[PDB]
Amino acid sequence: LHKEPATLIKAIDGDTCKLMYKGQPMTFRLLLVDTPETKHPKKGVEKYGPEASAFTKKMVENAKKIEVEFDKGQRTDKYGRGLAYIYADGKMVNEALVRQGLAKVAYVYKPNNTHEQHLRKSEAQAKKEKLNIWS
Ligand SMILES: Cc1cn([C@H]2C[C@H](OP(=O)(O)O)[C@@H](COP(=O)(O)O)O2)c(=O)[nH]c1=O
Ligand SMILES: [Ca+2]
Repeated sequence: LHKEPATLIKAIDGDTCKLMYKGQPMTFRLLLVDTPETKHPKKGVEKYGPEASAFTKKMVENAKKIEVEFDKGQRTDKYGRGLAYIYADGKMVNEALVRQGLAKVAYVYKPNNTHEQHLRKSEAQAKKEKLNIWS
């Protein structure tokens, strides 16, 4: 996979944000993870939702460098959102959330699963430490 620079425009929630990519603003959704809902009335404001939003926000707003890394399959979902692994100063936001118990590994659609094993390994650690979502 190849990392590419992006510029933070606006953090939305734990797993969705707006970035300036290749000159154009675009919304991104983190690959292989799911942070709790804070919008959509059908899901409601789920537990740890606000926590996940704050974690992501802090991490991306304080970063000197943000990079996007598309996987090997489709790069956007049905809603026109870019699907990527996002790095804040070299640290993957996707993994950071999972390791903290702020997100679950989900939506594993191949072949967009290059980092699946890595994220699962972190999820198991968060689980055995009964962190947040796993408490
Ligand atoms: C992470 C991811 C989400 N999605 C879809 C699945 C869900 O569709 P539905 O809206 O049909 O449930 C939605 C989950 O994202 P949200 O967690 O932002 O809702 O976006 C993909 O299609 N591919 C992906 O890789
Ligand atoms: Ca979500």
